[PDB]
Amino acid sequence: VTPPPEKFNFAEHLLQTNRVRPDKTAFVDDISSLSFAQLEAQTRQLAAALRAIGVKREERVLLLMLDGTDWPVAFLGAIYAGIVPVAVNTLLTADDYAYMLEHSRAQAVLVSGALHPVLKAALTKSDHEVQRVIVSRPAAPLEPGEVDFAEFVGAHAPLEKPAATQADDPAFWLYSSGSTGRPKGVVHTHANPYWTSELYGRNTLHLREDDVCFSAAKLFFAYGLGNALTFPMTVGATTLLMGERPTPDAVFKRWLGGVGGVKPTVFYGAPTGYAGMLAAPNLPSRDQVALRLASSAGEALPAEIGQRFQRHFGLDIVDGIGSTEMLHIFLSNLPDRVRYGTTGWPVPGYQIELRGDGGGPVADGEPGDLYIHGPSSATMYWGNRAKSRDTFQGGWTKSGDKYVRNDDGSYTYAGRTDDMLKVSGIYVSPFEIEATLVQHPGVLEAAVVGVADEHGLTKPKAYVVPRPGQTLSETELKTFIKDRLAPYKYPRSTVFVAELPKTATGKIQRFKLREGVL
Repeated sequence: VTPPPEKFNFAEHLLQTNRVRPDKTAFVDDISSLSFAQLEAQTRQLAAALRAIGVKREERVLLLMLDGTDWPVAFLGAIYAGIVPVAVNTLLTADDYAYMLEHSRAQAVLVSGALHPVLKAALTKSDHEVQRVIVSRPAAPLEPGEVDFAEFVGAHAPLEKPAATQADDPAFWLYSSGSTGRPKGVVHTHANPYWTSELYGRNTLHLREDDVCFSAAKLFFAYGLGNALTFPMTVGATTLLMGERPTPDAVFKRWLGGVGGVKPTVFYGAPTGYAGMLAAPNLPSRDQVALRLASSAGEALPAEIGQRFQRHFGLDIVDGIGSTEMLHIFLSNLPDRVRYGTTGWPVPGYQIELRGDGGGPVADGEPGDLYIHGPSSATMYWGNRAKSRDTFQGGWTKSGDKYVRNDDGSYTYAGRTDDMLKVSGIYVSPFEIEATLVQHPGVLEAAVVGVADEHGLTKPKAYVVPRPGQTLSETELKTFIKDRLAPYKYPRSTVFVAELPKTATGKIQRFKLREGVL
Protein backbone atom coordinates (compact mmCIF):
# COMPACT_ATOMS: atom_id res chain seq x y z
CA VAL A 1 0.00 0.00 0.00
CA THR A 2 1.48 3.34 -1.04
CA PRO A 3 1.62 5.92 1.87
CA PRO A 4 -0.66 8.90 1.61
CA PRO A 5 1.10 12.10 0.38
CA GLU A 6 2.32 14.43 3.10
CA LYS A 7 -0.22 17.04 2.09
CA PHE A 8 -3.43 15.12 2.53
CA ASN A 9 -7.00 15.86 3.62
CA PHE A 10 -8.86 12.62 4.29
CA ALA A 11 -12.30 14.04 3.40
CA GLU A 12 -11.05 15.41 0.04
CA HIS A 13 -9.49 11.92 -0.47
CA LEU A 14 -12.84 10.13 -0.04
CA LEU A 15 -14.69 12.68 -2.18
CA GLN A 16 -12.12 12.50 -5.03
CA THR A 17 -12.23 8.68 -4.89
CA ASN A 18 -15.94 8.70 -5.72
CA ARG A 19 -16.06 11.42 -8.42
CA VAL A 20 -16.15 8.44 -10.85
CA ARG A 21 -19.54 7.37 -9.47
CA PRO A 22 -21.51 10.55 -8.75
CA ASP A 23 -24.87 8.88 -9.15
CA LYS A 24 -24.34 5.75 -7.16
CA THR A 25 -26.03 5.68 -3.72
CA ALA A 26 -23.38 6.38 -1.04
CA PHE A 27 -25.70 6.21 2.05
CA VAL A 28 -29.25 5.23 2.62
CA ASP A 29 -31.26 5.14 5.83
CA ASP A 30 -34.99 4.68 6.71
CA ILE A 31 -36.01 8.09 5.42
CA SER A 32 -33.36 9.43 3.04
CA SER A 33 -30.53 8.69 0.61
CA LEU A 34 -27.45 10.49 -0.71
CA SER A 35 -25.67 9.68 -3.91
CA PHE A 36 -21.88 10.29 -3.83
CA ALA A 37 -22.51 13.59 -5.69
CA GLN A 38 -25.19 14.65 -3.20
CA LEU A 39 -22.89 13.66 -0.37
CA GLU A 40 -19.99 15.74 -1.76
CA ALA A 41 -22.26 18.81 -2.19
CA GLN A 42 -23.70 18.61 1.34
CA THR A 43 -20.29 17.82 2.85
CA ARG A 44 -18.73 20.95 1.27
CA GLN A 45 -21.74 23.16 2.11
CA LEU A 46 -21.50 22.04 5.80
CA ALA A 47 -17.73 22.74 5.73
CA ALA A 48 -18.59 26.29 4.55
CA ALA A 49 -21.32 26.70 7.15
CA LEU A 50 -19.01 25.73 10.02
CA ARG A 51 -16.40 28.24 8.74
CA ALA A 52 -19.05 30.93 8.37
CA ILE A 53 -20.01 30.68 12.08
CA GLY A 54 -16.35 31.28 12.89
CA VAL A 55 -15.07 27.76 13.68
CA LYS A 56 -11.40 27.68 12.66
CA ARG A 57 -8.95 25.08 11.49
CA GLU A 58 -7.84 22.68 14.30
CA GLU A 59 -10.83 23.61 16.55
CA ARG A 60 -13.10 20.76 17.67
CA VAL A 61 -16.78 20.24 17.18
CA LEU A 62 -18.74 17.56 19.02
CA LEU A 63 -20.63 15.10 16.75
CA LEU A 64 -23.41 13.39 18.85
CA MET A 65 -25.59 11.75 16.24
CA LEU A 66 -27.54 8.57 15.54
CA ASP A 67 -26.52 6.66 12.44
CA GLY A 68 -28.23 8.20 9.38
CA THR A 69 -27.28 10.00 6.17
CA ASP A 70 -26.45 13.34 8.03
CA TRP A 71 -23.73 11.57 10.08
CA PRO A 72 -21.09 11.26 7.23
CA VAL A 73 -22.03 14.83 5.99
CA ALA A 74 -21.21 16.04 9.58
CA PHE A 75 -17.99 13.99 9.92
CA LEU A 76 -16.53 14.64 6.42
CA GLY A 77 -17.79 18.29 6.35
CA ALA A 78 -15.80 19.21 9.45
CA ILE A 79 -12.78 17.30 8.16
CA TYR A 80 -12.96 19.05 4.72
CA ALA A 81 -12.81 22.38 6.54
CA GLY A 82 -9.84 21.15 8.65
CA ILE A 83 -12.11 21.24 11.75
CA VAL A 84 -11.79 18.25 14.13
CA PRO A 85 -15.09 16.38 14.76
CA VAL A 86 -15.08 14.50 18.08
CA ALA A 87 -17.44 11.58 17.37
CA VAL A 88 -19.10 10.22 20.48
CA ASN A 89 -21.34 7.42 21.85
CA THR A 90 -25.01 8.33 21.75
CA LEU A 91 -25.92 6.35 24.96
CA LEU A 92 -23.97 8.50 27.53
CA THR A 93 -25.27 10.82 30.28
CA ALA A 94 -25.40 14.60 30.28
CA ASP A 95 -22.47 14.58 32.68
CA ASP A 96 -20.39 12.56 30.26
CA TYR A 97 -21.09 15.00 27.46
CA ALA A 98 -20.45 18.01 29.75
CA TYR A 99 -16.99 16.61 30.45
CA MET A 100 -16.43 16.03 26.71
CA LEU A 101 -17.60 19.65 25.77
CA GLU A 102 -15.08 21.07 28.28
CA HIS A 103 -12.20 18.71 27.60
CA SER A 104 -12.57 19.03 23.74
CA ARG A 105 -13.26 22.82 23.93
CA ALA A 106 -15.87 22.09 21.22
CA GLN A 107 -16.92 25.29 19.38
CA ALA A 108 -20.11 23.82 17.94
CA VAL A 109 -22.13 20.67 18.30
CA LEU A 110 -23.85 18.63 15.58
CA VAL A 111 -26.59 16.65 17.32
CA SER A 112 -29.54 14.36 16.42
CA GLY A 113 -32.97 15.60 17.48
CA ALA A 114 -33.51 12.61 19.77
CA LEU A 115 -30.23 13.53 21.61
CA HIS A 116 -30.86 17.28 21.85
CA PRO A 117 -32.38 17.03 25.42
CA VAL A 118 -29.31 15.22 26.90
CA LEU A 119 -27.04 17.71 25.08
CA LYS A 120 -29.05 20.68 26.52
CA ALA A 121 -28.49 19.30 30.04
CA ALA A 122 -24.78 18.95 29.30
CA LEU A 123 -24.60 22.57 27.94
CA THR A 124 -26.48 24.00 30.91
CA LYS A 125 -24.17 22.44 33.49
CA SER A 126 -20.75 22.96 31.81
CA ASP A 127 -18.19 25.67 31.27
CA HIS A 128 -18.27 25.09 27.47
CA GLU A 129 -17.37 27.25 24.47
CA VAL A 130 -20.15 26.10 22.09
CA GLN A 131 -21.11 28.91 19.63
CA ARG A 132 -23.93 27.01 17.85
CA VAL A 133 -25.97 23.78 18.12
CA ILE A 134 -26.85 22.28 14.70
CA VAL A 135 -29.72 19.88 15.15
CA SER A 136 -30.24 17.02 12.68
CA ARG A 137 -33.94 16.17 12.47
CA PRO A 138 -35.19 18.24 15.49
CA ALA A 139 -37.89 16.57 17.55
CA ALA A 140 -38.84 19.70 19.54
CA PRO A 141 -38.79 23.42 18.91
CA LEU A 142 -35.46 25.24 18.50
CA GLU A 143 -34.43 28.49 20.26
CA PRO A 144 -31.81 31.13 19.32
CA GLY A 145 -28.36 29.53 19.17
CA GLU A 146 -29.78 26.29 17.63
CA VAL A 147 -30.33 25.79 13.90
CA ASP A 148 -31.81 22.90 11.89
CA PHE A 149 -29.01 20.93 10.13
CA ALA A 150 -30.73 20.95 6.72
CA GLU A 151 -31.40 24.70 6.86
CA PHE A 152 -27.74 25.32 8.05
CA VAL A 153 -26.23 23.19 5.18
CA GLY A 154 -28.78 24.62 2.66
CA ALA A 155 -27.88 28.24 3.50
CA HIS A 156 -24.23 28.06 2.48
CA ALA A 157 -22.50 27.61 -0.91
CA PRO A 158 -20.03 24.69 -0.97
CA LEU A 159 -16.55 25.48 0.26
CA GLU A 160 -14.29 25.80 -2.78
CA LYS A 161 -11.19 23.94 -1.57
CA PRO A 162 -10.42 21.81 1.43
CA ALA A 163 -8.17 22.84 4.27
CA ALA A 164 -4.52 22.28 3.31
CA THR A 165 -3.84 19.74 6.01
CA GLN A 166 -0.92 17.40 6.44
CA ALA A 167 -1.36 13.60 6.61
CA ASP A 168 -0.10 13.63 10.22
CA ASP A 169 -2.34 16.52 11.34
CA PRO A 170 -5.21 15.64 13.73
CA ALA A 171 -8.34 14.89 11.72
CA PHE A 172 -10.86 13.63 14.42
CA TRP A 173 -11.18 12.28 17.96
CA LEU A 174 -12.90 9.32 19.50
CA TYR A 175 -13.23 8.80 23.23
CA SER A 176 -12.14 5.62 25.04
CA SER A 177 -12.73 4.98 28.79
CA GLY A 178 -10.60 2.80 31.20
CA SER A 179 -11.78 1.03 34.33
CA THR A 180 -11.80 4.35 36.36
CA GLY A 181 -11.45 8.03 35.40
CA ARG A 182 -12.87 10.20 32.68
CA PRO A 183 -13.02 9.13 28.96
CA LYS A 184 -9.67 9.74 27.15
CA GLY A 185 -9.66 11.83 23.88
CA VAL A 186 -7.96 9.52 21.27
CA VAL A 187 -6.53 11.75 18.56
CA HIS A 188 -6.40 10.39 15.06
CA THR A 189 -4.75 11.89 12.04
CA HIS A 190 -5.88 12.27 8.41
CA ALA A 191 -3.55 9.35 7.44
CA ASN A 192 -4.92 6.90 10.05
CA PRO A 193 -8.25 6.03 8.34
CA TYR A 194 -6.53 5.77 5.00
CA TRP A 195 -4.34 3.06 6.44
CA THR A 196 -7.15 1.08 8.12
CA SER A 197 -9.31 1.37 4.99
CA GLU A 198 -6.49 0.13 2.66
CA LEU A 199 -4.88 -2.47 4.93
CA TYR A 200 -8.13 -3.96 6.43
CA GLY A 201 -11.16 -2.89 4.43
CA ARG A 202 -9.59 -3.27 0.93
CA ASN A 203 -6.71 -5.69 1.43
CA THR A 204 -8.07 -8.02 4.13
CA LEU A 205 -11.89 -8.00 3.69
CA HIS A 206 -11.70 -7.29 -0.14
CA LEU A 207 -14.67 -4.90 0.00
CA ARG A 208 -15.68 -3.80 -3.45
CA GLU A 209 -17.79 -1.31 -5.31
CA ASP A 210 -20.86 -3.52 -5.68
CA ASP A 211 -21.08 -4.28 -1.98
CA VAL A 212 -23.90 -3.04 0.26
CA CYS A 213 -22.36 -2.62 3.75
CA PHE A 214 -24.47 -2.65 6.99
CA SER A 215 -22.91 -2.49 10.46
CA ALA A 216 -24.84 -3.18 13.70
CA ALA A 217 -21.89 -1.29 15.30
CA LYS A 218 -22.69 2.45 15.16
CA LEU A 219 -20.55 4.96 13.32
CA PHE A 220 -19.21 6.46 16.57
CA PHE A 221 -17.42 3.19 17.42
CA ALA A 222 -14.03 2.91 15.75
CA TYR A 223 -15.20 -0.50 14.41
CA GLY A 224 -18.36 0.95 12.85
CA LEU A 225 -16.70 4.19 11.56
CA GLY A 226 -14.47 1.92 9.39
CA ASN A 227 -17.22 -0.61 8.55
CA ALA A 228 -19.84 1.79 7.45
CA LEU A 229 -18.01 4.96 6.40
CA THR A 230 -14.29 4.87 5.70
CA PHE A 231 -14.15 1.33 4.21
CA PRO A 232 -17.14 1.57 1.86
CA MET A 233 -16.22 5.13 0.74
CA THR A 234 -12.73 3.88 -0.07
CA VAL A 235 -14.01 1.34 -2.69
CA GLY A 236 -17.31 3.05 -3.66
CA ALA A 237 -19.67 0.59 -1.92
CA THR A 238 -23.21 1.60 -0.89
CA THR A 239 -23.88 1.76 2.84
CA LEU A 240 -27.11 1.15 4.74
CA LEU A 241 -27.47 3.10 7.99
CA MET A 242 -30.00 2.46 10.78
CA GLY A 243 -30.82 4.91 13.65
CA GLU A 244 -32.50 2.38 15.94
CA ARG A 245 -31.10 -0.23 18.33
CA PRO A 246 -29.75 -3.28 16.41
CA THR A 247 -32.12 -6.07 17.64
CA PRO A 248 -32.37 -9.30 15.68
CA ASP A 249 -35.64 -8.11 14.16
CA ALA A 250 -34.26 -4.69 13.10
CA VAL A 251 -31.19 -6.33 11.55
CA PHE A 252 -33.25 -9.02 9.75
CA LYS A 253 -35.61 -6.42 8.24
CA ARG A 254 -32.52 -4.80 6.63
CA TRP A 255 -30.89 -8.13 5.62
CA LEU A 256 -34.17 -8.91 3.76
CA GLY A 257 -34.14 -5.63 1.84
CA GLY A 258 -36.84 -3.86 3.81
CA VAL A 259 -35.07 -0.45 3.54
CA GLY A 260 -33.85 1.54 0.52
CA GLY A 261 -34.53 -1.34 -1.85
CA VAL A 262 -31.11 -2.85 -1.03
CA LYS A 263 -29.96 -6.06 0.58
CA PRO A 264 -26.66 -5.91 2.51
CA THR A 265 -23.80 -8.13 1.22
CA VAL A 266 -21.48 -7.38 4.12
CA PHE A 267 -22.61 -7.40 7.71
CA TYR A 268 -20.64 -6.46 10.79
CA GLY A 269 -21.56 -6.80 14.51
CA ALA A 270 -20.61 -8.30 17.86
CA PRO A 271 -20.61 -12.01 18.88
CA THR A 272 -23.50 -11.17 21.33
CA GLY A 273 -25.56 -9.94 18.30
CA TYR A 274 -24.72 -13.03 16.26
CA ALA A 275 -25.80 -15.24 19.21
CA GLY A 276 -29.08 -13.25 19.66
CA MET A 277 -29.76 -13.65 15.93
CA LEU A 278 -28.99 -17.41 15.80
CA ALA A 279 -31.50 -17.79 18.74
CA ALA A 280 -34.31 -15.88 17.01
CA PRO A 281 -37.20 -18.04 15.82
CA ASN A 282 -37.46 -15.95 12.66
CA LEU A 283 -33.75 -16.12 11.65
CA PRO A 284 -33.85 -15.77 7.84
CA SER A 285 -32.97 -18.79 5.76
CA ARG A 286 -29.94 -18.55 3.48
CA ASP A 287 -31.83 -18.04 0.24
CA GLN A 288 -33.53 -14.97 1.64
CA VAL A 289 -30.30 -12.94 2.20
CA ALA A 290 -27.54 -11.57 -0.02
CA LEU A 291 -24.72 -11.71 2.60
CA ARG A 292 -21.32 -12.75 1.29
CA LEU A 293 -19.20 -11.69 4.29
CA ALA A 294 -19.92 -11.46 8.02
CA SER A 295 -17.37 -9.59 10.17
CA SER A 296 -17.30 -9.63 14.07
CA ALA A 297 -15.41 -7.74 16.67
CA GLY A 298 -15.96 -6.31 20.10
CA GLU A 299 -15.47 -9.47 22.20
CA ALA A 300 -13.90 -12.85 21.40
CA LEU A 301 -16.22 -14.95 19.16
CA PRO A 302 -17.08 -18.31 20.93
CA ALA A 303 -16.33 -21.13 18.41
CA GLU A 304 -19.81 -22.53 18.59
CA ILE A 305 -21.39 -19.24 17.41
CA GLY A 306 -19.15 -19.14 14.32
CA GLN A 307 -19.81 -22.88 13.62
CA ARG A 308 -23.59 -22.51 14.02
CA PHE A 309 -23.67 -19.42 11.78
CA GLN A 310 -21.59 -21.31 9.14
CA ARG A 311 -23.92 -24.40 9.38
CA HIS A 312 -26.97 -22.19 8.91
CA PHE A 313 -25.78 -19.65 6.37
CA GLY A 314 -22.86 -21.32 4.67
CA LEU A 315 -20.74 -18.26 5.68
CA ASP A 316 -18.08 -18.09 8.36
CA ILE A 317 -18.00 -15.21 10.81
CA VAL A 318 -14.63 -13.42 10.43
CA ASP A 319 -13.52 -12.42 13.96
CA GLY A 320 -10.76 -9.76 14.27
CA ILE A 321 -9.63 -7.43 17.10
CA GLY A 322 -8.87 -3.72 16.91
CA SER A 323 -8.94 -0.88 19.41
CA THR A 324 -9.94 2.77 19.53
CA GLU A 325 -6.26 3.69 19.73
CA MET A 326 -5.32 1.62 16.60
CA LEU A 327 -8.52 2.80 14.84
CA HIS A 328 -9.45 -0.59 13.42
CA ILE A 329 -8.50 -4.25 13.20
CA PHE A 330 -4.86 -5.33 13.36
CA LEU A 331 -5.19 -9.09 14.14
CA SER A 332 -7.87 -11.06 12.28
CA ASN A 333 -9.17 -14.17 10.65
CA LEU A 334 -9.44 -13.89 6.81
CA PRO A 335 -12.60 -14.31 4.74
CA ASP A 336 -11.15 -17.57 3.38
CA ARG A 337 -9.13 -18.64 6.40
CA VAL A 338 -10.98 -18.83 9.73
CA ARG A 339 -9.74 -20.70 12.81
CA TYR A 340 -12.50 -20.58 15.41
CA GLY A 341 -11.18 -20.28 19.00
CA THR A 342 -8.57 -17.81 17.73
CA THR A 343 -8.47 -14.25 16.46
CA GLY A 344 -6.40 -15.33 13.43
CA TRP A 345 -3.16 -13.74 12.17
CA PRO A 346 -1.57 -10.29 12.17
CA VAL A 347 -3.02 -7.98 9.48
CA PRO A 348 -0.21 -7.22 6.93
CA GLY A 349 1.02 -3.71 7.68
CA TYR A 350 0.87 -4.28 11.49
CA GLN A 351 3.48 -5.97 13.73
CA ILE A 352 2.22 -7.70 16.88
CA GLU A 353 4.40 -8.51 19.99
CA LEU A 354 3.43 -10.38 23.21
CA ARG A 355 5.43 -9.01 26.24
CA GLY A 356 5.79 -10.68 29.65
CA ASP A 357 6.08 -9.23 33.16
CA GLY A 358 9.37 -7.42 32.41
CA GLY A 359 8.75 -6.61 28.76
CA GLY A 360 10.56 -9.84 27.71
CA PRO A 361 9.76 -12.56 25.07
CA VAL A 362 7.10 -15.12 25.78
CA ALA A 363 7.42 -18.73 24.61
CA ASP A 364 4.74 -19.85 22.15
CA GLY A 365 1.75 -21.05 24.13
CA GLU A 366 2.48 -18.73 27.09
CA PRO A 367 0.23 -15.62 27.50
CA GLY A 368 1.73 -12.12 27.08
CA ASP A 369 0.44 -8.53 26.94
CA LEU A 370 -0.43 -7.52 23.37
CA TYR A 371 1.41 -4.56 21.77
CA ILE A 372 0.85 -3.30 18.28
CA HIS A 373 3.03 -1.39 15.86
CA GLY A 374 1.22 -0.03 12.81
CA PRO A 375 0.54 3.09 10.84
CA SER A 376 -3.00 3.89 12.01
CA SER A 377 -2.08 4.35 15.68
CA ALA A 378 -3.41 7.52 17.50
CA THR A 379 -0.80 10.07 18.54
CA MET A 380 -1.77 10.57 22.13
CA TYR A 381 -4.67 11.00 24.50
CA TRP A 382 -5.38 14.73 24.34
CA GLY A 383 -4.33 16.54 27.51
CA ASN A 384 -3.27 13.36 29.34
CA ARG A 385 0.50 12.93 29.22
CA ALA A 386 0.63 10.25 31.94
CA LYS A 387 -1.86 7.90 30.20
CA SER A 388 -0.33 8.72 26.78
CA ARG A 389 3.12 7.61 28.12
CA ASP A 390 1.54 4.37 29.40
CA THR A 391 -0.24 3.39 26.12
CA PHE A 392 1.93 4.87 23.31
CA GLN A 393 5.36 3.42 24.04
CA GLY A 394 7.70 4.64 21.32
CA GLY A 395 5.90 3.39 18.20
CA TRP A 396 4.16 0.54 20.01
CA THR A 397 0.58 0.75 21.32
CA LYS A 398 -0.41 -1.27 24.35
CA SER A 399 -3.93 -2.73 23.91
CA GLY A 400 -4.69 -3.93 27.44
CA ASP A 401 -5.42 -7.43 26.08
CA LYS A 402 -3.37 -10.67 26.83
CA TYR A 403 -2.99 -13.25 24.04
CA VAL A 404 -1.19 -16.65 23.39
CA ARG A 405 0.47 -17.33 20.09
CA ASN A 406 -0.32 -20.75 18.60
CA ASP A 407 1.97 -23.10 16.57
CA ASP A 408 0.30 -21.99 13.34
CA GLY A 409 1.03 -18.28 14.05
CA SER A 410 -2.61 -17.58 15.04
CA TYR A 411 -3.43 -15.81 18.34
CA THR A 412 -5.92 -16.82 21.07
CA TYR A 413 -7.35 -14.28 23.51
CA ALA A 414 -6.17 -14.73 27.10
CA GLY A 415 -7.92 -11.95 29.06
CA ARG A 416 -7.38 -8.29 30.02
CA THR A 417 -4.56 -6.54 31.84
CA ASP A 418 -6.98 -4.01 33.46
CA ASP A 419 -10.29 -5.31 34.97
CA MET A 420 -12.48 -4.17 32.01
CA LEU A 421 -15.21 -6.42 30.73
CA LYS A 422 -16.26 -6.63 27.09
CA VAL A 423 -20.03 -7.20 27.27
CA SER A 424 -22.24 -7.17 24.10
CA GLY A 425 -18.89 -6.38 22.55
CA ILE A 426 -18.59 -2.92 24.36
CA TYR A 427 -16.14 -1.96 27.27
CA VAL A 428 -17.84 -1.97 30.75
CA SER A 429 -15.98 -1.21 34.01
CA PRO A 430 -17.04 -3.48 36.82
CA PHE A 431 -16.15 -0.59 39.19
CA GLU A 432 -18.81 1.57 37.54
CA ILE A 433 -21.46 -1.07 38.11
CA GLU A 434 -20.30 -1.52 41.77
CA ALA A 435 -20.40 2.32 42.34
CA THR A 436 -24.02 2.25 41.20
CA LEU A 437 -25.03 -0.73 43.37
CA VAL A 438 -23.49 0.64 46.60
CA GLN A 439 -25.61 3.82 46.26
CA HIS A 440 -28.69 1.65 47.04
CA PRO A 441 -29.44 2.16 50.75
CA GLY A 442 -30.00 -1.63 51.30
CA VAL A 443 -26.59 -2.59 49.93
CA LEU A 444 -23.59 -2.81 52.27
CA GLU A 445 -20.94 -3.93 49.71
CA ALA A 446 -20.88 -5.09 46.13
CA ALA A 447 -18.33 -6.82 43.84
CA VAL A 448 -18.84 -7.31 40.12
CA VAL A 449 -16.92 -9.78 37.93
CA GLY A 450 -17.40 -11.16 34.39
CA VAL A 451 -18.88 -14.65 34.01
CA ALA A 452 -19.55 -16.51 30.77
CA ASP A 453 -23.23 -17.07 29.82
CA GLU A 454 -24.64 -20.25 28.18
CA HIS A 455 -23.06 -19.17 24.83
CA GLY A 456 -19.65 -18.48 26.37
CA LEU A 457 -20.05 -14.68 26.24
CA THR A 458 -18.92 -12.55 29.23
CA LYS A 459 -21.62 -10.73 31.20
CA PRO A 460 -21.22 -8.89 34.57
CA LYS A 461 -22.34 -10.78 37.64
CA ALA A 462 -22.77 -8.95 40.95
CA TYR A 463 -22.07 -10.35 44.45
CA VAL A 464 -23.92 -8.22 46.93
CA VAL A 465 -23.80 -8.10 50.72
CA PRO A 466 -27.10 -6.61 51.93
CA ARG A 467 -27.12 -4.14 54.84
CA PRO A 468 -28.24 -6.03 57.98
CA GLY A 469 -31.68 -4.84 59.03
CA GLN A 470 -32.96 -3.56 55.64
CA THR A 471 -35.01 -5.83 53.44
CA LEU A 472 -33.67 -5.88 49.89
CA SER A 473 -34.68 -8.30 47.12
CA GLU A 474 -33.19 -9.05 43.64
CA THR A 475 -36.32 -7.51 42.08
CA GLU A 476 -35.79 -4.14 43.93
CA LEU A 477 -32.15 -4.18 42.87
CA LYS A 478 -33.08 -4.62 39.12
CA THR A 479 -35.58 -1.73 39.31
CA PHE A 480 -32.95 0.46 40.95
CA ILE A 481 -30.39 -0.08 38.17
CA LYS A 482 -32.94 0.14 35.25
CA ASP A 483 -32.55 3.88 34.50
CA ARG A 484 -29.14 4.24 36.19
CA LEU A 485 -27.07 2.08 33.81
CA ALA A 486 -27.17 1.31 30.07
CA PRO A 487 -28.92 -2.10 29.48
CA TYR A 488 -25.70 -3.79 28.20
CA LYS A 489 -24.18 -3.08 31.71
CA TYR A 490 -26.94 -4.87 33.67
CA PRO A 491 -25.49 -7.76 35.75
CA ARG A 492 -26.87 -11.00 34.24
CA SER A 493 -27.29 -12.25 37.79
CA THR A 494 -27.02 -10.92 41.32
CA VAL A 495 -26.01 -13.25 44.13
CA PHE A 496 -26.69 -12.11 47.75
CA VAL A 497 -23.92 -13.29 50.06
CA ALA A 498 -23.14 -12.77 53.74
CA GLU A 499 -19.55 -11.58 53.16
CA LEU A 500 -17.01 -11.16 50.32
CA PRO A 501 -13.47 -12.75 50.13
CA LYS A 502 -10.95 -10.14 51.27
CA THR A 503 -7.19 -9.84 51.78
CA ALA A 504 -5.94 -9.42 55.38
CA THR A 505 -6.08 -5.68 54.58
CA GLY A 506 -9.75 -5.65 53.55
CA LYS A 507 -9.20 -5.53 49.75
CA ILE A 508 -11.85 -7.53 47.86
CA GLN A 509 -10.31 -10.57 46.09
CA ARG A 510 -12.34 -10.35 42.87
CA PHE A 511 -10.38 -13.32 41.53
CA LYS A 512 -11.80 -15.63 44.17
CA LEU A 513 -15.29 -14.72 42.98
CA ARG A 514 -14.28 -15.58 39.43
CA GLU A 515 -12.87 -18.90 40.69
CA GLY A 516 -16.33 -19.62 42.09
CA VAL A 517 -15.48 -19.38 45.86
CA LEU A 518 -19.14 -18.04 46.47
